[PDB]
Amino acid sequence: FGVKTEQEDVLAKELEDVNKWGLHVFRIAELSGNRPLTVIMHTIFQERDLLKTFKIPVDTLITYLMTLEDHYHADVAYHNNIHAADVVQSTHVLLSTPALEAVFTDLEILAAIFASAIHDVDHPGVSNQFLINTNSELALMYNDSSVLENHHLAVGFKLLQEENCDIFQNLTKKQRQSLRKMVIDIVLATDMSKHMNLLADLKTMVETKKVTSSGVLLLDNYSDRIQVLQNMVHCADLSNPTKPLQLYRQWTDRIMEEFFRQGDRERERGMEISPMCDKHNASVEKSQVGFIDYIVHPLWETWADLVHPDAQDILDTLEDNREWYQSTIP
Ligand SMILES: COc1ccc([C@@H]2CNC(=O)C2)cc1OC1CCCC1
Ligand SMILES: [Mg+2]
Ligand SMILES: [Zn+2]
Repeated sequence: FGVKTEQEDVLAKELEDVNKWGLHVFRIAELSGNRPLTVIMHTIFQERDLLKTFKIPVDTLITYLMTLEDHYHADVAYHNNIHAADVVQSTHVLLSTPALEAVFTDLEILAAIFASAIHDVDHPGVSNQFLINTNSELALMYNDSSVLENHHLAVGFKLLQEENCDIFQNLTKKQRQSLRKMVIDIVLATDMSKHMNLLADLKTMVETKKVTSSGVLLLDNYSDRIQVLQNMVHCADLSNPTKPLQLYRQWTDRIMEEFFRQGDRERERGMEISPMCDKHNASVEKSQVGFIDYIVHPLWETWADLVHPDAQDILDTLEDNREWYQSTIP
């Protein structure tokens, strides 16, 4: 035909919000036939001219993206392809913040976006500790240390070896070694066990923050550049409470479903039920308020400082949503 179907047109129209915080990611998931990660990644790669810059064949990119997306679990309520697509898209927006204009190279941009896409791939919907406590083969392989995060990376990279999936086939060895290091550094930093140190270092950078004559941040060395990228993607991963409440609440429903399911498995097995995984002793609203007060607000406040005043609306929304959950505590 050569013209879009009406569903494809409606999808294209939704994708016009790809550069906006609060993209209707769940509608995109539905409209795309459960291919939000593929369609959002493809849109972002085109928008950023990544295919031309890195000589990525388009069929190779689509094959890889579908393969990656296929290895997110459809039965996992939160850590699935919709979450991945959300984190990609959120990272995409954070990358284009005025305070960061012309700071990152195309390869660093590629790293952050690719890292976002793969960062939860093959997540079983249970915690590292559950995998450790059950003596899972995964935990055995990874010595109980960032078990899932190591796995997400290993899977993300391994899938490049499937038929016509090597999207990095035209990168030089130098580009590939650099890209790989950055991707690993970013995804391993998504382990919540690393949050406090990641935030401490972000704070230290905001303390010593330097800005150019152009007004954007100055990042001289790899340590500062990767730290900002790690924190950016970590912010994207922890961005749900900063979204419009209609979106945020769907994420809360999902994380609670995933948590309660793990709790049910723990109970079944006679294991102690992990924090916030007990459907019979839950405080969904109190827990979101605590999540925000102790983890998300501290991070986003510091990010908002780093990129002042770019993230002011995101922070305002976070505080509005915090107050809404607070107001709903029974
Ligand atoms: C929308 O809420 C939440 C969204 C995301 C996360 C985790 C952050 N990183 C992950 O991999 C999942 C926790 C949430 O809420 C917590 C408080 C109550 C249950 C867990
Ligand atoms: Mg994760
Ligand atoms: Zn995630």
